[PDB]
Amino acid sequence: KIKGNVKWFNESKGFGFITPEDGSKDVFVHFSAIQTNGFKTLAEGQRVEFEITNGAKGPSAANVTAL
Amino acid sequence: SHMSKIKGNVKWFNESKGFGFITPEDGSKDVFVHFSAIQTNGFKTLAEGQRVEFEITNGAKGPSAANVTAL
Repeated sequence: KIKGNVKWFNESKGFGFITPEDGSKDVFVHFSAIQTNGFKTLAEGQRVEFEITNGAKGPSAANVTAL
Repeated sequence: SHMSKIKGNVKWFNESKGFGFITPEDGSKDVFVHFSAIQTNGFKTLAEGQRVEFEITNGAKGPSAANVTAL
């Protein structure tokens, strides 16, 4: 439900961060959130849409889809 | 890989959860830092804007900090 860009992602460890478009704080994303359709990874800079959930790492991204 | 440590300023750091990002001095992309990389004695944390010295691992894709010391 909100839009952002992948700031940083590590493939093997299975996590990264997304910068929301509204300029609010970066949110954690786990590979299990990535809706695909192949490699569960995200490229630095990629535009995504996601929902915020309250997880072990604080505000986190759920249901992450490519834009 | 790197000739030496480099310097930077902490971009943001969640002091309770123990992770954040460092902006390197050299203009390259922000580097992820977890509390376990912090060398400081005691409760391991960083403050936003804090000056640090550190090593980088994984530079091109998902770079992470190692050996982080407060300047």
